[PDB]
Amino acid sequence: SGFRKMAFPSGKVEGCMVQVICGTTTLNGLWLDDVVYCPRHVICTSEDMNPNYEDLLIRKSNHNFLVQAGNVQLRVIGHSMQNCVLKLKVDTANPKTPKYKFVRIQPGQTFSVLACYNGSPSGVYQCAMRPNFTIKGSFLNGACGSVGFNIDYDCVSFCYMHHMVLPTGVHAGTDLEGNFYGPFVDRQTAQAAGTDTTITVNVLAWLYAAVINGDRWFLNRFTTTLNDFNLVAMKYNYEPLTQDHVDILGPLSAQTGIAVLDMCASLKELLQNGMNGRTILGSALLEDEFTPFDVVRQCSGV
Amino acid sequence: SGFRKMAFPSGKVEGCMVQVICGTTTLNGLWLDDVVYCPRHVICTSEDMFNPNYEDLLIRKSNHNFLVQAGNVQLRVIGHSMQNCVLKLKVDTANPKTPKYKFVRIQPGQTFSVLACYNGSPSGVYQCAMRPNFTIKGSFLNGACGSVGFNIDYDCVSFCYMHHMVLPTGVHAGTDLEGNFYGPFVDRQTAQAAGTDTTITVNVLAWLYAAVINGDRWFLNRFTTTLNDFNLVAMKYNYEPLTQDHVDILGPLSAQTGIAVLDMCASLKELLQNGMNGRTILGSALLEDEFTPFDVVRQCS
Ligand SMILES: *C(=N)[C@H](C[C@@H]1CCNC1=O)NC(=O)[C@@H]1[C@@H]2[C@H](CN1C(=O)[C@@H](NC(=O)C(F)(F)F)C(C)(C)C)C2(C)C
Ligand SMILES: *C(=N)[C@H](C[C@@H]1CCNC1=O)NC(=O)[C@@H]1[C@@H]2[C@H](CN1C(=O)[C@@H](NC(=O)C(F)(F)F)C(C)(C)C)C2(C)C
Ligand SMILES: [Br-]
Ligand SMILES: [Br-]
Ligand SMILES: [Br-]
Repeated sequence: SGFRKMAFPSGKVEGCMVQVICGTTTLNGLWLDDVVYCPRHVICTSEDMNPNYEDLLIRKSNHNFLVQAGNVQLRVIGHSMQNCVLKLKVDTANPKTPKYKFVRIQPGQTFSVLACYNGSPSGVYQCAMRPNFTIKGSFLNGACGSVGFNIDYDCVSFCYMHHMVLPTGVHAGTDLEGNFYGPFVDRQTAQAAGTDTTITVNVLAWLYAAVINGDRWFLNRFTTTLNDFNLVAMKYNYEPLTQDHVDILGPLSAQTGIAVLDMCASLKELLQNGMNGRTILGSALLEDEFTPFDVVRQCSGV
Repeated sequence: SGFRKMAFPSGKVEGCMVQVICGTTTLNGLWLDDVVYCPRHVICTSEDMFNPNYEDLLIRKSNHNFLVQAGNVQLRVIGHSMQNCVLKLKVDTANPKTPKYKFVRIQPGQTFSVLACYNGSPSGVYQCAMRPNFTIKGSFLNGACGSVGFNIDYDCVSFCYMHHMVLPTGVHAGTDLEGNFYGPFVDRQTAQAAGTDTTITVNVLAWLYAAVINGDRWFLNRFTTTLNDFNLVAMKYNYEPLTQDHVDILGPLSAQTGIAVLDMCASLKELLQNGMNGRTILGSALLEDEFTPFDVVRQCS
């Protein structure tokens, strides 16, 4: 009953967040086993932009880094730069390290963000990797080091670490190996995201969520082909729908008795006519940050 | 940068969630120190749907009818009492991860984070508002009862909600942690209806301030108005009346934007009487009312 933008429980990640201080710069780190992962621009100041990280790191020693888990100080015994993240080796292993893995998500996938400041968790919310490799998050100054994650069984899959905000108000970051999502660099210079698109497979998953919860006015008796659908979808800046996407919506087709191409034809008419002052799941816009798997998980058993 | 529906970190509450089994019925409980709190209808079955005599059913139940499971460790019940619609199960083991907490009764218009759980395992977290009709617009499946809503005020977890039922319109109802329902609802399967809901005016205003802080300012005009004149219009659109308390609580956001509260009221009045001009505010084509002034301040610090 009901459908909400839902984040994963953040407990397993809260126990890994620490404060990383280097000189006057403070951000968050991720403490897993005896390593703290954090954005490399912690070694910079307003002075340090060409943010030539190589030089800045060379002049640093281990005592220049203060890692704080709450009030307990963790001693740094090593420091290394892997792409855009800094790996600080510490003498103490995190006793709350969950079973984890580092994954690189694809555009269209969703994840939970634990927004932190000064190593202290502030809030949790759900995001999606946009097609242009940005995310529409909520981050303030000092938020860098906050991570995005999924919980798969008992395993925390870390997929995002926050680095910067672009002039359009969207956010950009890396995986836990320091590799940015999208064509961005961790330097304050003129950078742009690129035209974003609507995640079509997710809109369809959300329309299936609407049917499961009673909203079914947008359903029509028409059907269509994938190519005919994609021809219309291109015009409205929608991502093209693939046969993989059709198969992943199968569970929702099974739960509703509505064929995917029948839902595609219902989506086609909504795009060309609008909602006529009506709402879908209490929204006057089409929502695209629910994957089919999110919908299946949330509507399980209805 | 950006504005999202943001829940509190749920870690402190995840460590209090347990499974309560009574016969064939399984739901969630809240384990604080040596007491487990759960909805009393865990002692019922489909048979008891007609005249559910909880007093009777509970006395007919003993301690061995309750199986409490914290992960794999079973907690033995050594006492049980019924406070209104919640059951207090005395257990032999105290939760070593019990946070500093208090039980509070929230007011309509206030928000809280919900930790949705099933079989004692936390599944997801999201933010909710206590609607003016004392329902909440949540997402719960079978077995979700016992899930709790909470706020974190400094170092204290303030528990304010325990989930009990879904109403025919798809909205949800529950009690505070003292067993007293929010709204005119009872914990039995009988004909119940929520009642006409209204829009939380002070929250819409706080959300308009959040949009201005984040760059959205097309709805800003040079107009202003009075409290009474605004309320005369808002009443027509099924908006809750704005009080001077609400005007004072929007003060922090007026300070952050330099926009007087009554000027933002005049912007909302125009939005109500003219529409949103096919435009969006913070990515919404409707006015949002589930962000309190505190939620915005905390997120936009
Ligand atoms: C991490 N602590 C912050 C997070 C930012 C601050 C405001 N909200 C956020 O999401 N990240 C930064 O300050 C990074 C950091 C230097 C500059 N920077 C930026 O986000 C800047 N933006 C850009 O350079 C742009 F637009 F190109 F993306 C800033 C102008 C400060 C907003 C580094 C190393 C990239
Ligand atoms: C707790 N585990 C469930 C949660 C429900 C199930 C589906 N989604 C939810 O939020 N609560 C219940 O099953 C409660 C429980 C008996 C009946 N009930 C209901 O929610 C029923 N609704 C009503 O009686 C109504 F409409 F009046 F609110 C039901 C018909 C099963 C949906 C008790 C003791 C209230
Ligand atoms: Br939502
Ligand atoms: Br404008
Ligand atoms: Br007046």
